[PDB]
Amino acid sequence: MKISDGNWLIQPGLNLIHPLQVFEVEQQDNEMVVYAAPRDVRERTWQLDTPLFTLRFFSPQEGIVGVRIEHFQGALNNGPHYPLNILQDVKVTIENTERYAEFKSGNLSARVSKGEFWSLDFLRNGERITGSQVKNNGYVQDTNNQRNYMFERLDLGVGETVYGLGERFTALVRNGQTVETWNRDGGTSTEQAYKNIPFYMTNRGYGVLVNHPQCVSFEVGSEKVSKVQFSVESEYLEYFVIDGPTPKAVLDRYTRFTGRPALPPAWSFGLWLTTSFTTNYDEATVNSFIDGMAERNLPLHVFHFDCFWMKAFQWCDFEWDPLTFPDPEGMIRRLKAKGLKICVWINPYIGQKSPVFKELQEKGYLLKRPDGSLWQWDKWQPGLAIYDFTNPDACKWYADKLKGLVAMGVDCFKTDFGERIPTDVQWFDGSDPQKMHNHYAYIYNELVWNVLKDTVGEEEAVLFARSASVGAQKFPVHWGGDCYANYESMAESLRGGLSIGLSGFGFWSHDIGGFENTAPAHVYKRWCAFGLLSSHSRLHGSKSYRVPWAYDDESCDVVRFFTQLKCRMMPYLYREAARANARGTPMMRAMMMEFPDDPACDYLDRQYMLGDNVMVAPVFTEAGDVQFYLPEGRWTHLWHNDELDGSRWHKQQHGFLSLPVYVRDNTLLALGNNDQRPDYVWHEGTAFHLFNLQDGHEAVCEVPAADGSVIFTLKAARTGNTITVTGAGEAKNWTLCLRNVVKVNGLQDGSQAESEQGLVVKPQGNALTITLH
Amino acid sequence: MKISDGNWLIQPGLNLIHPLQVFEVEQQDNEMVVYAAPRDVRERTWQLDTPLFTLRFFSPQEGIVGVRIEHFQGALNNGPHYPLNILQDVKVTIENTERYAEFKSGNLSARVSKGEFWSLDFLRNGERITGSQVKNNGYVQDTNNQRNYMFERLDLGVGETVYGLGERFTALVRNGQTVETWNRDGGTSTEQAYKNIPFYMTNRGYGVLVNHPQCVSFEVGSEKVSKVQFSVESEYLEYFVIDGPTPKAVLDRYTRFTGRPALPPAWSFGLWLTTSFTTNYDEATVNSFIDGMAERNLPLHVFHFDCFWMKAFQWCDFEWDPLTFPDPEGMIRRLKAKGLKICVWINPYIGQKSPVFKELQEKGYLLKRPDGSLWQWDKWQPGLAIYDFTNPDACKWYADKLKGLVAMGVDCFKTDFGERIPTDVQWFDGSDPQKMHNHYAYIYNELVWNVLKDTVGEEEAVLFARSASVGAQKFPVHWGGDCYANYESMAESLRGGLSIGLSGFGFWSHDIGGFENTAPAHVYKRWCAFGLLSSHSRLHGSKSYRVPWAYDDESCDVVRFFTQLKCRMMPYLYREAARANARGTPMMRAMMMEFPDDPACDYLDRQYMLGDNVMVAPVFTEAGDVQFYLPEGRWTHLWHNDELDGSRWHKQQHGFLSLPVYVRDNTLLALGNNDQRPDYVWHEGTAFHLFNLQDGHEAVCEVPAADGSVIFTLKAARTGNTITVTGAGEAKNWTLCLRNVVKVNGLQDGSQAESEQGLVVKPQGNALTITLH
Amino acid sequence: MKISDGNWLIQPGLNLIHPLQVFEVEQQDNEMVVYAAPRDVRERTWQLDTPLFTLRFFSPQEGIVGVRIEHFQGALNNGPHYPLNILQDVKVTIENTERYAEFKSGNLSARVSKGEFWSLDFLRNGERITGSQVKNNGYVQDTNNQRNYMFERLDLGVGETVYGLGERFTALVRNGQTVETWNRDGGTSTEQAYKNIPFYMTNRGYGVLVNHPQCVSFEVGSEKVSKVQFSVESEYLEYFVIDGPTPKAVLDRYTRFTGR
Ligand SMILES: *[C@@H]1O[C@H](F)[C@@H](O)[C@H](O)[C@H]1O
Repeated sequence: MKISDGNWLIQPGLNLIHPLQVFEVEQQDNEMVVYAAPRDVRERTWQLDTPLFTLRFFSPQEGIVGVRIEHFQGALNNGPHYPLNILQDVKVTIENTERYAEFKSGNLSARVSKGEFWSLDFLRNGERITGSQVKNNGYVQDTNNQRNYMFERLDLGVGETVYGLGERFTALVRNGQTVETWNRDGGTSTEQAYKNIPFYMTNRGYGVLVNHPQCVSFEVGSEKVSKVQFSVESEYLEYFVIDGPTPKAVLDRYTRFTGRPALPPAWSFGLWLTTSFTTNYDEATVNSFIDGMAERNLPLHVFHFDCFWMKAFQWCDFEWDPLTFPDPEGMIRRLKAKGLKICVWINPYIGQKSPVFKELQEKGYLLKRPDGSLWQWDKWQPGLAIYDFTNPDACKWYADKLKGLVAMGVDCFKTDFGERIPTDVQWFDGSDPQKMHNHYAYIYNELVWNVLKDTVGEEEAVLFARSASVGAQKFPVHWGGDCYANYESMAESLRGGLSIGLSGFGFWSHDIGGFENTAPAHVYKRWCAFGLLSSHSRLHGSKSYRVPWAYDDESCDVVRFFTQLKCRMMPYLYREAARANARGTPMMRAMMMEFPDDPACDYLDRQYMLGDNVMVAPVFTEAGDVQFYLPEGRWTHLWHNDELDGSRWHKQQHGFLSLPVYVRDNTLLALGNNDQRPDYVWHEGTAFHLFNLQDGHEAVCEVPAADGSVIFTLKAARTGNTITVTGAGEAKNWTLCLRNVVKVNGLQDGSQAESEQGLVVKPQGNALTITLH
Repeated sequence: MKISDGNWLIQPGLNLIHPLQVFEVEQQDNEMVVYAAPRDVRERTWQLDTPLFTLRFFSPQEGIVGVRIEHFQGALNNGPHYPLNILQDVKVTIENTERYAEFKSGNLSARVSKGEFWSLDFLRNGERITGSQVKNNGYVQDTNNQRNYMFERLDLGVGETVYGLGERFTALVRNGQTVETWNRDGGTSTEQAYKNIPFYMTNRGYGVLVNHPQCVSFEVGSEKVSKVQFSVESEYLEYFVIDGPTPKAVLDRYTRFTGRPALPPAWSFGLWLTTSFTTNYDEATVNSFIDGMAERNLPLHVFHFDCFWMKAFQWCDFEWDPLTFPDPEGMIRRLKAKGLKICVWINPYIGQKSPVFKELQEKGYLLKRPDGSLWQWDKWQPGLAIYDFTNPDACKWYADKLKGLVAMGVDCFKTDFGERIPTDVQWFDGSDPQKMHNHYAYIYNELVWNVLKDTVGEEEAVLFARSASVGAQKFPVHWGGDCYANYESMAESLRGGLSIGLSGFGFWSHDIGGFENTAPAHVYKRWCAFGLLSSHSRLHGSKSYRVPWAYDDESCDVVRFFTQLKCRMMPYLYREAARANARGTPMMRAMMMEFPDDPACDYLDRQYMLGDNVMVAPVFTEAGDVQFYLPEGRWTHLWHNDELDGSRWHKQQHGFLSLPVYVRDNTLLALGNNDQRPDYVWHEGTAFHLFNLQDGHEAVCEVPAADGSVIFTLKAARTGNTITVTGAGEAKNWTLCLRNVVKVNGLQDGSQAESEQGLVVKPQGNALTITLH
Repeated sequence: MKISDGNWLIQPGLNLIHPLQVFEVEQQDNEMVVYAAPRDVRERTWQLDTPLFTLRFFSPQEGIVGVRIEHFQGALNNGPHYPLNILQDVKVTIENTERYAEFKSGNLSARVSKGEFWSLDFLRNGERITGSQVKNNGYVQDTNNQRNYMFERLDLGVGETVYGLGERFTALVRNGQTVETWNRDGGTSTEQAYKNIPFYMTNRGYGVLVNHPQCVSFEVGSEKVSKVQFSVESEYLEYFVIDGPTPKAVLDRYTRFTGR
């Protein structure tokens, strides 16, 4: 929202008042309160007839500093409120002195300057990482529309860049843009988003969550170029500064605070296939696709039934279209017998044509307007109504239907929609419509998740969700929505995936091949590599099927190659997934996140890091040309084994069976002995691979159990020409390949054997040391 | 302006119609007219009751394709219109086939697809650099405000970045932001700008000029992330695609098309001096100020009389304050004799308090509202009126006043202000107020410029302009405006300077230390280096007294050091300036411009190239820490002589007398034998410096004459271990230094001598040849 | 109420949507439901993001066919309602073929044409006495006052004359006049009336009652010269076609239906 009109003026009709001077500092328990006047009040003749801002500083978690700035406390302030994890006994330090008032949690502190020259500085071990200058926060009275806002402007230093604010499709670095945290169904090609999160972080080691579920309006370097301005229509503004000093540290605190990404079941990492959106389909169609996959040796693990599994115009009354699917449970058991997992489409709305509608209306389970009538419109479905999830009985009714599908063999759900929630309505529990808009995504997803958690069990729960709100990262794997089948759209989609990881979400997916339009073969090919090298992979389309043979023969080879490669990577991949669930580190990571101190990584959005050790750069050209940057070190292509010197840009050309996939040096990777499924005993038959272990370093590898815990650890430290190898845990018949190492000098406790990738060592007893030539 | 509401909807109240099918193509001389319908009109029954767009393709210059799409031609469409150089005899090819219609100029062509699939594509030798997809242009009928717009959306490909749109201070790469081309006096810390230009260019080698003086609203990847949208309130939209393929080539065509940067006289390159804004002074005060500089051996060449050479509140009636300056011409001619040039402040407004105000009013030389009363207000001045430059007699009155000053000894003027032009007025010539807003800046500066042309001569002409419009780049050296005294603001300022060069402007100046605020010594020192390593530099402010030693003695050395340096660099500097004049290549170049193929240079804004051969990276920290990227090659620090390897980022620490100033390998640089003044016989005593001439390469150095032409060329070609040195033209007592070259095997036609920077050779026979060791 | 602006245009600020194609027919006991889309929805790609009308045919009395066209069913729709005599056991015939969907009570039937050419027809012994042509019924969304209406236009043949609509003092034959069924105290010399009845009959032996107590706006050959148009501010429209074949027979049924 524009407040200023250039450096010298203010927008017409706005009256601003700012806290310009500290009047009094009070300590209440472990919280610090600061009273600030809009003017000089050192004279008692001025200590009256004036507004007074109440700034409260507190800490909900170590390293997190909460700032609450209030105007009037008499406001109603109804919920819902974000699902924050708030501790009341965090150890903090409050020092109120002559010149300053400082609140401190861990290494992060908020310091207010007393005296004439007001100032609010956020410090990390004494140094200022950001803050608010005088007159850059306060209250706004909009005379034009009778609305009142609170606002803040946190500084940005030279070269400081901003990231996050949910899954957004605009340029990766927020600087220069306006963003409104407001869930909208606007595709993947605009400034709109299905997943808004009022949280941002910078390449300076800290982030900030503006604690308001209603629309927050950010001007990221868009009004005042060197600052991040945010405003909300409220009588108070509350935000949390979250300390790093690294992007992963920020996310770790952020997710501990708002919610840890759950760990999805191993099978969910397999290949997903869909009937597609408005294409035709019945059981025969299903089996045709499945037999088609098996026939061409294309591993497939999850099959998804989209919208038309239900009668048109009756969408989400949960009843199978009898004409297209005469025997639902029969058809599902046969697919499962094949070792496949099943997911069906659902959403939180309901068309009037459904016979269930009248029942729901009679019971008051649908969202009503103030006058008591039903809220309805004709978008998506004719006479569409919304399930009122603030209504206990409506929740149970919805959930009972979902349990009916599960008891039928269904293993998970695709939670589509949930963003276009109206405000001209009256919720059953009286919540504030402006806050229910964004938060609805959370309530919807939380409801479905718990049905899974109470049936299939939490270990087995996973969803495919299109919308979200703070805290929704707890119900894993969200997908980038409705993209188009072209390179530009594939790129924009990658920016969104990267962005959402920068917002606390650990698992992301996208429609391989694009949703709208039918992609030419080469595009489909490139997208397939990108898709399989993502935490979650799904072949899904709008008006055309996504089966590889719908494009060409080589497409089938591309799909098989990458699907196999992914299943062979699960020992590594599933460990990087346990990290998302432990520290909120997302599987797909922006380069700036993994290499925070490298200045060349700031604007990189066409490449990413998949887990801690491998850099993947999708190809966005027909010819196969691709440019990517590599951080310091000597990287090694994952299967071509060629090497590249880091800390510079590289240009290559790859055919459809390749793309840059480079492994960091000093890495010990664990590849599995199964390229047909993602879920299998990873610590048996394991094949370790050591990449450029330097003199003086130690590469560590942890192999996980199906539950994510480390069942076996393997370390390789190199002192001189001697590299010692030790393992701890449970592992059977494993191997250790010294990448690009032709011959060895000696080998204690182990038999060796050449390989095209390098010497392969077999462990004999305990010591398995090797001497380099 | 927001047109769409996400991928699937349109903004409420907006009715859209687009050209969706070609109906007929026609050729009229060297122009192609395409009639497009908003629907299928193949049947005669639908060839009625429907709108019909008329698209016209033409070419004003080789390589430039103009596109004019219009709805109703009945509108008034009054001037002013940009000062475009339009040729009517440009060789073009027009092809009208069954499948396509194509218009071509140079290697660029416009192609419209006939049939069911409408498509507008711009091609460079058959390859698509950009275009407009079906429904991404057309007419907008705003039902909410009765306003009608025309809009276009030109595609951006993967990794494509946009630059330009005037002197702006937001992030350098426009992707993700919206910009309105409307002059405003909004300072240098926000999205507003004093100098707006509806011209942008990309890293794909092409640019586009939206030919509308009124306000053009750009959504650069902000509405449709993969497209640059632009709209204007009009019944027609006309834009020009300008071909490169390199950034420098686009600017070459753009400046040939809208105007070439004039070549500023050599003296204007010296250090400019101004005694703040609010200082109290008279003649004795001025001299005692100049002497202070001379007394500390701080060379000065231009002195600027700001605001107060006139009586307060009477600003710009051209009357010297009678009390403060009893004898104007006497003081100027005395200052002149001290080896100085005189510049004075002026602006296009006039205060009520001035005696002249009534005269102008009774003569009708001031801007009037429709009712005939004078337009007035109280910002900056009380009852401030505006000179009506569309009035032939008012222009003459103002012009004569300037000639009066010039005849008094004034050499140049600072044309301040000119941005806040009201639209609820009625110009003398009846121009369209909406278009006069931006164009006023052009008229204003053009009038002034021509006064100098007609008095001191075109070669002596120069200004310090704050506002600008398309075509204003012909009135050289535009000034960066009022900037704050901190590092973030020093950076915002560099971004603006880079941006203006990327908009057709060849010369940019800024104030050392800033305008507002009180800057700490270190900030002042860092800015001094950055300011002298610019095309035009000025010591100035607004509050503090303009004395370097008021800070500390170091501030004085810094100013002396970099002022001497710039003067020595004039043989190199004035040559590059001739380039701005001939090819529209700016002296201060963004990296992306000099190294268009290096993917590491896309987002670099904290460094720049000063001329073809030298990279300067200002220091933005107190401690002196600085990180900068170096392109391919072995770079050498201009005076520290140290070397660095390219294609990578470097971290260094510098004291106040230094900063990263690196010279390119394979470069022959010419240094002057005078470090006191900028204007001197550069081709005498010249000091050439050869930097890492590689085997099989050649280094050329063109030493310019006063008028900018090359008076002496020196080439050094290396064949093996034999570098041949040949010269052509007029030169005397010159020398050649082999940087980092101590011992050399042999030498022909010349003697040698050792140096700290490397061997120094002296010619005699020109058959001068060196043979390495 | 004026909906059209001549044959070719629509009144400003009005957005219309009409049932143009049958999408599904369903018999519910002695009642027939017809779902019609406002556009071609034969392809699954168009079976979303579109309004959908629900027409229900029924019979409260022998020889009377009730027609209820609905948009949103979420409206409050509070009482009171007319004192209608509604029987639940009227003997009717419902035949849903591939070409038509027909509901019959007594010698009167309502027939909807499936396929590309939508048409709602009322037949007496298989012959057309009146009916609604494509785009002559539907929903009106008034943007000028944010009000929404449902409307219908029942055909009038050559020489067909309309009567009734209460105790009115204008020309006996309604053809050519607009009449609002809203009780007013306006004397006996104007278009106003003390006793308004949203019931009309013709010299063709059939009558129709618009089942709406609120104000019903009738344009009897005043907007569309060959049709009797009636609109009401509601999310649903419900009228009853009453078979004669003689005026006295129509009244017999009408009074047996509303009161003797
Ligand atoms: C929700 O809408 C459609 F139903 C589905 O096909 C799509 O993948 C998702 O965006």
